[PDB]
Amino acid sequence: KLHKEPATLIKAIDGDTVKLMYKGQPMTFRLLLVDTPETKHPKKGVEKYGPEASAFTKKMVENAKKIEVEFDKGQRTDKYGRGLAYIYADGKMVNEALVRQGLAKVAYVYKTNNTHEQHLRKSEAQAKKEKLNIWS
Ligand SMILES: Cc1cn([C@H]2C[C@H](OP(=O)(O)O)[C@@H](COP(=O)(O)O)O2)c(=O)[nH]c1=O
Ligand SMILES: [Ca+2]
Repeated sequence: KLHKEPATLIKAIDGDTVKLMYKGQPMTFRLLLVDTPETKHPKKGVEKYGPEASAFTKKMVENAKKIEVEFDKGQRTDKYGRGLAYIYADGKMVNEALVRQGLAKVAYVYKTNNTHEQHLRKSEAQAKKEKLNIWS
């Protein structure tokens, strides 16, 4: 069973990457199961909805009273040293919030870390059906 642990915001980087203080050390976290449009890499450049996704996440984590991280059951870091988790702002999952708004797509689904896969896929279908942002 998964469990939530407290963390403290340091800085929001983009739609799906945030820096937090976790168990007293600064770490970069990458949200599990989603992909927000790129705003940094020279390849593909600044994708559409990139800025918007960034703005969404920033606002959500910066306005929260409490931030929590919840690791899945498999690896806890990616090849770049980033923590892989579901992040909550006042008990609301940022990962899901993004999908529900059409600011991210369900992606990077690894069999070892996919506990909330179905939950996110349901939210994505709803955003598609409402033709929001990315799906417009
Ligand atoms: C979400 C996630 C991404 N990644 C890796 C795959 C991609 O690698 P490559 O960069 O080598 O393509 C990259 C996607 O993250 P970004 O969307 O931040 O770029 O991070 C994982 O390894 N596991 C994960 O759970
Ligand atoms: Ca991304």
